[PDB]
Amino acid sequence: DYTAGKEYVELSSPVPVSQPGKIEVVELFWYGCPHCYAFEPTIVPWSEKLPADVHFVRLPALFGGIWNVHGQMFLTLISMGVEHDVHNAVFEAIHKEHKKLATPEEMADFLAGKGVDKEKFLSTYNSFAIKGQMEKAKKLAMAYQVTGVPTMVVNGKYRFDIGSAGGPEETLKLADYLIEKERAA
Repeated sequence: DYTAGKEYVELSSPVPVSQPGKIEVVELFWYGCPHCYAFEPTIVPWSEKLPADVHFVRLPALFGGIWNVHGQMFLTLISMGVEHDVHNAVFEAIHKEHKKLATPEEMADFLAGKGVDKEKFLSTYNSFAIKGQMEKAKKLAMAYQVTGVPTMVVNGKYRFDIGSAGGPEETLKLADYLIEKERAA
């Protein structure tokens, strides 16, 4: 009962998924995005309930400038295996504390207060591996043809957002439907 062209669109060139064999669900976001921050209370509990044949992943939108800096912070924290602990603190710092987290040094200093090894964070942030992940994330955003956040992509095939779905819970209901659609092939 959803309609292609209305609540979601189908990408003419489907994008490969990060984990072959599971239905992918991507949330594209930016730590500095107030709507992304506001969406967290809805998308987190939902994501924790996803079944085992679904792979949920957050992808930072690398649209330039501060988005890229913040995105590089995200990727560095994921690589370090500590993003999920400090995830909420980063959002809180940017939106409630007015912290800019605009340079690697400001980031390290702040994250150290949250338990994150400063020396490892900085070495990782500047590593070739993270540079490759940034390159991939950029190309992905280009392939999804995403121009704002938060935006969802299901299985590299369907793009939608809170506006198109008609609200944050409606967005997840739409994701559920499209996950089911992809199961059916």
